[PDB]
This record gives sequence, C-alpha cells and structure tokens, in this order.
Amino acid sequence: YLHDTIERMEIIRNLRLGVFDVLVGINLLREGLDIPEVSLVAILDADKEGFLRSETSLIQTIGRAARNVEGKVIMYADTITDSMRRAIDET
DNA sequence: CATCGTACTGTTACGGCTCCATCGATGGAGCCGTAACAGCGATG
Repeated sequence: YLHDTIERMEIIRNLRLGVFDVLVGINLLREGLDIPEVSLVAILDADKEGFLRSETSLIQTIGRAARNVEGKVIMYADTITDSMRRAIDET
C-alpha cells in the first residue's frame, strides 16, 4: 500500500524483489511507478466519475500493463461512459 | 501532487585571547660553652 518519490523507489524495489505481491495506490499516476513484472491491473469503481477515471487517465493506467508479454487489464464496473468507450476503442 | 521564484535567518560547538583568583627557604655571620695548648732562691 502506498500513501514521496523516496518511498516510491523503495516500494518499486520491494515489488521487483518479490517482497510484496500486490500494490494498492490512491493515485496511480506518479512518475516511475511502472514495473516490467506487472501482468494484471484492476480498476475498482471505474464507473464513478472523477479526474482519475478520465479517458486520458484510463489510457495511462492501461499502458502500465503493456510491459508484460501476457499482460492484461481487467475492469470492475457495471456502467460505461463515452470516455470509457473511446479508451476501449483506442486500446 | 509536481512545478516554478536573481547568494536566507537564527541558534550552537570549537579554537584562540585575555583577565583574575589563589598559593618560605637557604646560606652567612656572630656568639656561647667546652676542650686544648703554651708559658725563684740556697746549698753542697
């Protein structure tokens, strides 16, 4: 779980070393937070409107899972929006 | 939450400078007391 960059690099190193298997963050847009071993990312309450749920933010979060050869992105939402439709079409 | 702005203020260690408190003895000479040394006449 992530609550500055000083702790960010330590958390990234711990995740790479296998000390932690999963990571949870309130704002998943900090620079350098991507990892090459991540193969699955989930979006929770994506249907709720918010800045972090915009089309550009969704594309940015989806692009983090492209590092893995078999990386995939899953979504947990019962509703769709125009921004979601555009993001899925582009992907 | 990251980014930006024409050499910043106040309080402590450490080395160098300066002022202030606090702290009988030995040899020479004179004197006294004691020990030591020198220094008529009559007869056979």
